[PDB]
Amino acid sequence: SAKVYFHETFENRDKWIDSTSSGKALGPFKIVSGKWYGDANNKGLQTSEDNKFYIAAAKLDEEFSNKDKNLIVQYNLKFEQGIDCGGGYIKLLPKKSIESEEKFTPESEYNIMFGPDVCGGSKRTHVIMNYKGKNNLIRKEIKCESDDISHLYTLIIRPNNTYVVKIDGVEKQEGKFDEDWDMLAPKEIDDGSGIANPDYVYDPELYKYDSFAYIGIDVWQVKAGTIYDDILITDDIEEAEKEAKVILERNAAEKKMRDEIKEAE
Amino acid sequence: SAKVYFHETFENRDKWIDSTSSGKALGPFKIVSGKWYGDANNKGLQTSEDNKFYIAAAKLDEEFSNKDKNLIVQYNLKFEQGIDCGGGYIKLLPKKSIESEEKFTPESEYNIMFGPDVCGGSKRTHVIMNYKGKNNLIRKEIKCESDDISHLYTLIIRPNNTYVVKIDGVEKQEGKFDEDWDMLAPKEIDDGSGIANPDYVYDPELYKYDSFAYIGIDVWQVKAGTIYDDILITDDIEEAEKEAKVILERNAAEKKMRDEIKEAE
Ligand SMILES: [Ca+2]
Ligand SMILES: [Ca+2]
Ligand SMILES: [Cl-]
Ligand SMILES: [Cl-]
Repeated sequence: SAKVYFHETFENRDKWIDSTSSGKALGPFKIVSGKWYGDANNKGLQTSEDNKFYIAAAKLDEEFSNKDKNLIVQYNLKFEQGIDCGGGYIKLLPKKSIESEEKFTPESEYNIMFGPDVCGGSKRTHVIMNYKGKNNLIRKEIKCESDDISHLYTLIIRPNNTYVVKIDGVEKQEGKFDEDWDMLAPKEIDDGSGIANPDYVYDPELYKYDSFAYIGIDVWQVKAGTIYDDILITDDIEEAEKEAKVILERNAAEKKMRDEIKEAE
Repeated sequence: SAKVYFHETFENRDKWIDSTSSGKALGPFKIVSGKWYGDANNKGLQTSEDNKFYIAAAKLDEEFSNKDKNLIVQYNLKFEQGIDCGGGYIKLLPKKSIESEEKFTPESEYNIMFGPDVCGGSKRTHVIMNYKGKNNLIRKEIKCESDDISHLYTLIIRPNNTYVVKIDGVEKQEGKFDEDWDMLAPKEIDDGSGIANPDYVYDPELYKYDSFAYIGIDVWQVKAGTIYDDILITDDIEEAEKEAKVILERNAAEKKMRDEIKEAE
């Protein structure tokens, strides 16, 4: 029944290859239990060195397309350090984008970039959708969390051509891809065009991507310490909302350990 | 006292020159009373032919800077035709970018693009801010009216680095340039970057423009018939709300005349 295309728990970091094709100046990930957590046997991937880029990619369990199917993207992310400026997002890439993991690059083509990103007064949850060569921003602010405990970001994409974004299981945006992005106005940014243009024609498949093949992380960090806890990708709505209560139960536990180290101070 | 840099009432259209430099097929503007109106002596600028572009520009009474200064743009716009797809908006341009009005084009550099824009399910009020050579979208949806009577779009930009948007005098958005735009991540749309990057630094003057000189209209119309009624630009908030209240009765009258024509149908 349910198909899970990916579920990383970071017991290890074996599927994840650091880019050897960026021009950086990259930092190292470490698999670390965290200063506080809901399960001592559990485990996550952490950026470990300040003011550096972090770029790594991993192949998914199976190449797939979400055409005429659901798709849920859902991963748990912790800004343990008290983030000041740094990304916590992920990208998902088609097979055609990268000949293999080490060649993943910021300029690498992605289908979707999703997740928290914090710098100064900007705290938002990306939902960038790639369409016909352009990356399109969500058009609809979705703030992201900024404290030091893990939160669960969920993206939900139905073939109805609509989406849903939840954080910690509570829906925070819902709308239809043609109404909430300007994907069908490609020259609005560069060419001073409006949304109303010729070539604005409704696309039943703004939700569809032919190929999902890699997941990738490419964040800048000034204060390192961001931790990717768990990552899940699947086509089954109940399966994703079956694994989340596990994770949010453990984040609750994580919170109670959290506040006891802050009175040890 | 109050400085009014521009107040067009469209008794005529003389100050407005149709672009001879866009590469596009233009339609003709006509000065019209409208199918319904609040004063038969007042006219507006109307797009008159389906599936054409409408591109013209006009010089303001004075070149100015809003540095250390308030600034309000407030114009009345009516989609009398029952719009399906069309702008909408206006642009404000510095004294460069165009040697004179006829050379205005969508690709011309502008300071601000503001106003309604409707196409299919996309109905929003633009507040595009030009920064660093790139046009930045407001990142926070602001819906726009889409019926067939006139509505008064008002944007005010204070040297505090904040804005607000009203429609028919009712404030519908409020915020700070550094939080509700992503102006300080110019390479996020292209380049596949995040907001958090090494070149994010706060700018107190995201509100300031060295040169305000031209105003322009360059909208696409599927169903033509949009009327630009009145345009006001000024550095004084009172006087802007003073001139607002006259225009908003004229819309009330325009409103009573309208439901009075469709009871005949
Ligand atoms: Ca885990
Ligand atoms: Ca008028
Ligand atoms: Cl986004
Ligand atoms: Cl906008």
